Amino acid sequence: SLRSDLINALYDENQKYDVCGIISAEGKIYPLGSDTKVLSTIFELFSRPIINKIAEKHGYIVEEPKQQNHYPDFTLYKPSEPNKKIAIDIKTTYTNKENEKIKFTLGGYTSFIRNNTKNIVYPFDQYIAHWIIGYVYTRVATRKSSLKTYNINELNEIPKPYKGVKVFLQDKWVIAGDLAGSGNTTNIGSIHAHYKDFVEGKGIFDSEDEFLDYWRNYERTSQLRNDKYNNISEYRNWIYRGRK
Amino acid sequence: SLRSDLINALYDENQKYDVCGIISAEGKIYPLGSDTKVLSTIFELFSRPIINKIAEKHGYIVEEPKQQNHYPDFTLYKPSEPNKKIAIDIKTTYTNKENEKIKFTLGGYTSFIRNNTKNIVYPFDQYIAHWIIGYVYTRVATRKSSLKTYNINELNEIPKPYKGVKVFLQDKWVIAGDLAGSGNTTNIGSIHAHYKDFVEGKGIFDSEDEFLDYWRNYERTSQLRNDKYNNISEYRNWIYRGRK
DNA sequence: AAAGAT
DNA sequence: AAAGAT
DNA sequence: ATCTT
DNA sequence: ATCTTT
Ligand SMILES: [Lu+3]
Ligand SMILES: [Lu+3]
Ligand SMILES: [Lu+3]
Ligand SMILES: [Lu+3]
Ligand code: NA
Ligand code: NA
Ligand code: NA
Ligand code: NA
Repeated sequence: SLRSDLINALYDENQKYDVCGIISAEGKIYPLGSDTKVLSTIFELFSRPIINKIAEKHGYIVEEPKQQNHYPDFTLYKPSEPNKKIAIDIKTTYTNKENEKIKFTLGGYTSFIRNNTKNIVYPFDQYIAHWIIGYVYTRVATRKSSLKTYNINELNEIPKPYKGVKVFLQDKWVIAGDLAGSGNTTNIGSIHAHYKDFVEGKGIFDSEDEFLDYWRNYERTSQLRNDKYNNISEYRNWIYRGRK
Repeated sequence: SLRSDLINALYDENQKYDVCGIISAEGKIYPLGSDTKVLSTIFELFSRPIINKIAEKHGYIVEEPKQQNHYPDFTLYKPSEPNKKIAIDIKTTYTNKENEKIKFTLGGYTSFIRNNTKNIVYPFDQYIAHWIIGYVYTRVATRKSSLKTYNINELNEIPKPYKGVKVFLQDKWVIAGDLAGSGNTTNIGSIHAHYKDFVEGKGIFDSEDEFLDYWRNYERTSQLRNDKYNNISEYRNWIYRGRK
């Protein structure tokens, strides 16, 4: 399928290619820094041509948002199935050592998920799947050799700001957690877990509907979540009692 | 001076080189997107070797943050005078057409300006200068960006995600405005003006004392602000009333 | 402009 | 974690 | 768009 | 870090 080929292609591109700098038209190379502002951006750009190649092979069109305030990174659809669009967002986080627990911020809980046309490229009800492409890297300290420019003959000498990048493709609902990933920007938190649990989809929600209902009714502050629900056990109790 | 050499060197590097891609150790190149998320990252990496070069010509150590949500991007200081540090932060915005007005977000008003050690690499009182390197790019209307990869001999084929770019170096206070640059993330708004106003330093504040005190005592919302001040004239009136 | 999206 | 930093 | 104690 | 929308 689209999905299985996508993951295989991402997995393979990650294994074979190590991003190492920004190149100019004139050939001068600027090294990367070792923070997530840099790498998230690099990992998205890395993923774009792979996503397009595989979508194209399976007859899907690809659209990126036209404005910067819109989910998702990529909308995939067949002309024949305009109400089965697939949303793909690329998310990145890091570890300080391999096999530590990780978490992602999975986007707002107050935009498209509570209002079908808010901050989203197409109406939310035209997507039948929402996939996360998750990148995890081990952070590496900045050496002095990062502070210089390089030439193309030097490509393999450029120090890389990461070790052991790993990638996964999983449904948003499946890796979603029950605690906010950010406060003042109201983001859904993923599970906090090892990489494999993301791959295998060892999440907390039982269905995509539960995921949606949890995040559609999650209050913004502890203050408010104290008398309603703060986590999944509490939400199940709130549901049991009649949503009160 | 350090300042004058750095601005010359930034003007020159910007004239000479046009970043166009992410390159891998193995020689494959991934194209850039044309939004500010991509470009602000790229412009910061682009400025990094130049900053280090010029700082080294003047005897200044450069440090970047270890923590990822600490200001500033670059900390300069001679080791003999550690209490005379210089903060350099890189900011990016876009225009549609050349020589419309632009504005930047210039960082938090509720962090280190109100608490000497919060979200800052060194305590705020050890810095004697706060410089903004501003990048303004003209957005290139190909929002059907390029969705293939290139080899080192096709560098010339790689679409660039800007129509032009200009750069300035100015003190933060000088270009600071009186209106928040963002809401939930509580940023200082720059002036809303043409690029030459930023280069020429045509601001609104009478002094860096005025700028600091203004942003130190600015309230977070309209309702709160409406009893205090919403702009620089009301701030001056607030000053006349006894800071009340 | 102010507030809340990415 | 929550809340508020970049 | 993600990070921080 | 910055955008777009009230
Ligand atoms: Lu994205
Ligand atoms: Lu920066
Ligand atoms: Lu930075
Ligand atoms: Lu910055
Ligand atoms: Na790799
Ligand atoms: Na949000
Ligand atoms: Na250039
Ligand atoms: Na802030």
